Amino acid sequence: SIALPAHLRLQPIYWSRDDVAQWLKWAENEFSLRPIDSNTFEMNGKALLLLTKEDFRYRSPHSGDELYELLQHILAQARAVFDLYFVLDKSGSVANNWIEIYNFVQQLAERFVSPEMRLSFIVFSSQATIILPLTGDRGKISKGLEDLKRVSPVGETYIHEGLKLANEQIQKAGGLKTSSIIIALTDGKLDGLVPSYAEKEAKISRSLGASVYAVGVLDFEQAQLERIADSKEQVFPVKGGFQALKGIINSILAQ
Ligand SMILES: [Mg+2]
Ligand SMILES: [Mg+2]
Repeated sequence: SIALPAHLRLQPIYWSRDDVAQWLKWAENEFSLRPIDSNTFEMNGKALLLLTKEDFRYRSPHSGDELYELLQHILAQARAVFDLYFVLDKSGSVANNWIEIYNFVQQLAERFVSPEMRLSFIVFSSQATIILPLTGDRGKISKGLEDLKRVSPVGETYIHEGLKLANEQIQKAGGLKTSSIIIALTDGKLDGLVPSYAEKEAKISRSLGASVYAVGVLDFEQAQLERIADSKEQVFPVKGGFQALKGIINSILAQ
């Protein structure tokens, strides 16, 4: 699950011949492929995009099709370098404080909407729902915010179901050149065996290379959020949470 090198976080069209060779090495290790010569693709990225899938299969009978499809997924992420997932609590306990949550997500979304950022809105209570599938399209983001404002909080606090939806997206569309951060807004008041499920799911987030941040609403349980987020420093209240994250994002945006 090693991330793509920084040189290779750029669009393939800007890749150098050295980059293409480095890309082939990374894949060999990432996908346990039959090793190939560094001179299998003796060209730059622009040239690589002109090859057909047949050309990939001819140059690498054992890995060509897989390499071609790996490249298609990279091209699909386009300029995305940072995937941001909002896991929002919509349990009964926040029915009278949802606008605060919405405003928080709204401010961050309007702040960093750009070609390099893709957004996903997830809400959770007794069930979890994807309000906005991961997208950097500003129109879809604007519609997703409208849907988010219309949410009526009801139900229990099953945050592990919310974290899963993000993990799922990260597994399918969220690797390669994109860094994934998950922002979970909740009071962290869990019942029964939910605390274990939530920490287990959060560990799967970190195993996918995702950094988990916990923004606490209401009288939030500090201890619980510290076990969900990566660290105590990644757990901060809503007040001043906009300023905090703005920086974390801006720093990651530096690539
Ligand atoms: Mg709750
Ligand atoms: Mg609050």
